[PDB]
Amino acid sequence: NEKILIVDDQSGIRILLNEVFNKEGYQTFQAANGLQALDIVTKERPDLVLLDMKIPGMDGIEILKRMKVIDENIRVIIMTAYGELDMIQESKELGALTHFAKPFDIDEIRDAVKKYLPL
Ligand SMILES: [Mn+2]
Repeated sequence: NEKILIVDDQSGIRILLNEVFNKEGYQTFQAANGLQALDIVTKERPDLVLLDMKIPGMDGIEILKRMKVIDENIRVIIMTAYGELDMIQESKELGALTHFAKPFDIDEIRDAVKKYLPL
């Protein structure tokens, strides 16, 4: 039973992604901000997190940090705006697997997670 947590403030996109990986066979979870995200990491200890780095009021790099502390075994793929070098460098230093810019290529994300989190 492999777990993926999808963190994104936009319901449309979040639900979209959740279904993509649910159809793939993964056990999925959803969060709209960092606090819920942190909550689920704690109670569910998901294997992989798709982290939207642009959520109002949320410091992306910080939630990454916290997630790593709560569970240093969790791997993360960050989702950015079509940009940011410092953010990427910081997430790389923290162990982030890779990053994808929005709007994203569904097939690309899909292939990426099956590669980093085979079923
Ligand atoms: Mn967002």
